[PDB]
Amino acid sequence: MGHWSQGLKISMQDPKMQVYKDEQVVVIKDKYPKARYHWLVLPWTSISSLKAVAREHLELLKHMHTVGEKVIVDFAGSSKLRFRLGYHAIPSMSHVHLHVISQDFDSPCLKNKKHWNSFNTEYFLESQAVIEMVQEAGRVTVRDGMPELLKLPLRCHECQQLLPSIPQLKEHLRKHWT
DNA sequence: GAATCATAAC
Ligand SMILES: [Zn+2]
Repeated sequence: MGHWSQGLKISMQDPKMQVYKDEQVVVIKDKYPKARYHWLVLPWTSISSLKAVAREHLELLKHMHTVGEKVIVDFAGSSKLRFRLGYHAIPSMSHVHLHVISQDFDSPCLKNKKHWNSFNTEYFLESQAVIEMVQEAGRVTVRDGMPELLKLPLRCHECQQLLPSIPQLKEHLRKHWT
């Protein structure tokens, strides 16, 4: 350990970082949030990747989903913000993590095309879809072509308009806040 | 000049 890819693991242990906790999972704030509200849900049981998912994890997934929603209500109930819950198709960090993220995407840590695409393309597998996928197939189906999705031209998730750069995309999103 | 991209990080 000490390796950056182990980061999350260390952070889940730290009580200070623990936003929520129960016998199955733990919820922490994303250290480099891509929105005003960005949490990660992590299971205590070590699971490497989604490629290692079978029906025995089904309930756990559902739990993770549930907890996610609860976090919203508990820490963003006063918020009018839309939320999405899902996983990245190809994760960089070890240990599976559910993204719970507000759809404002108002954050200085959202810096490049890869970030934006990671949250606003098929690369972002919604939790619900994943859950049904396991229920129906007992396995997670990942369509090929994921890395390329990260290179697609910037497009607003709100008005579906094309944008030429991150600064411009941000300036554009600013006005959707109202 | 500004933003993006490519690559290393000892
Ligand atoms: Zn828009």
